[PDB]
Amino acid sequence: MRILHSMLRVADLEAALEFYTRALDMRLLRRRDYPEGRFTLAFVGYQDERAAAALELTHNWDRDGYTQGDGYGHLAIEVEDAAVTCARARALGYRVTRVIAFLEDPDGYKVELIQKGT
Amino acid sequence: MRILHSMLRVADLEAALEFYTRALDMRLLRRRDYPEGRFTLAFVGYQDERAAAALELTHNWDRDGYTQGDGYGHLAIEVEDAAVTCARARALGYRVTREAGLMQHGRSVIAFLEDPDGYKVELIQKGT
Ligand code: NI
Ligand code: NI
Ligand code: NI
Repeated sequence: MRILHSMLRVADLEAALEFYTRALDMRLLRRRDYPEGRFTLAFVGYQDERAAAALELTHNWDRDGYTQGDGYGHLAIEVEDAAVTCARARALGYRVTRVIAFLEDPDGYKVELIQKGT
Repeated sequence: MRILHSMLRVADLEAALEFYTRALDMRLLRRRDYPEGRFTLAFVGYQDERAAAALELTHNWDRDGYTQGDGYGHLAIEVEDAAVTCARARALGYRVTREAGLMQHGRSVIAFLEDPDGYKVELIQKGT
């Protein structure tokens, strides 16, 4: 048994993918369009889906936004240098919280940066 | 880089832990009370935190429940037998919102479980 992925709904897939590939070093593992359901799925990550947990991004073409609650916490990512990754995301124009840093993606989801070791 | 974990706030940590450890066969990797912040956290998974992504569960002492939005999707888990996991969660009293269905090639064997807080757990059968 193993954890395969966590899924999040996004209002703009291309903005979501820019954050996960520019502010973070994720690779597009697979993307799939379903016109019959008017949505697109994209899997982003590091290793192959067969080898590690990925992030699933759902984009329902008809939704302008999603009401995030206070139940969902965050997605934690292991980084080499927390301050650097945080500075790079700040420089790209992304929101940052003001060894451990917090970013938020274009939809408002929180990403926890944890420096390898700790 | 690598994904370490996903975090969810639970109204009752004991109820949440019983579902993940009993219905889903996860092990308790970490648990700590923080009286200074009035919260407790727990880490559940299948492998060591150094090797794989885990699930972090938080319970804030001053809360009796959480407003779950429509943004968060689900946590997906790989299972040997989705029919068996469904029957097992149901035998313990948990809700299966979508049964696995007849196991056959090349049908996608996917099931949906609901945890005690109403979070969605997607069960994908190994081999699909
Ligand atoms: Ni859109
Ligand atoms: Ni965390
Ligand atoms: Ni999924």
